[PDB]
Amino acid sequence: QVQLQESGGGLVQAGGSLRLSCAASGGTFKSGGMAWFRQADTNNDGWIEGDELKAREFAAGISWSGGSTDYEDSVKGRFTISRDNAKNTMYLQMNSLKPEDTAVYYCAAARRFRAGVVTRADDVDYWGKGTQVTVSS
Ligand SMILES: [Tb+3]
Repeated sequence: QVQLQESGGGLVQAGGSLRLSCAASGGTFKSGGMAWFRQADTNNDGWIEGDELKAREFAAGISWSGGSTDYEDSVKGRFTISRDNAKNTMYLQMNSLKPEDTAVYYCAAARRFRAGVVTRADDVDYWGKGTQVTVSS
């Protein structure tokens, strides 16, 4: 019954910014954390193609209180995660967007995660369907 609904993806010029949101419904979030994952460019060519649409990598994560965060190294100083516990919503502020930030971004919930910031896709219970971030040069 838990549902995660992302918004905020769009078409933006490189160097621009987007703010993603994830609204959680269908349960209580008083534990664990949530995270943003994105499609993984598993063959390291600079593009998502073929079956990489199903691959996932961690971007940013936050404990349920907002008290703890972590980030993939290559988004540090550019992206900021935050959460409004009273509204059960999580945000990703994406500044200084780069072309290779282009991907679907997925909201992920891990209410039972004991170290606050979930980083592995297998530890996630619930996934949103994503929002597509498209960065143009
Ligand atoms: Tb690729």
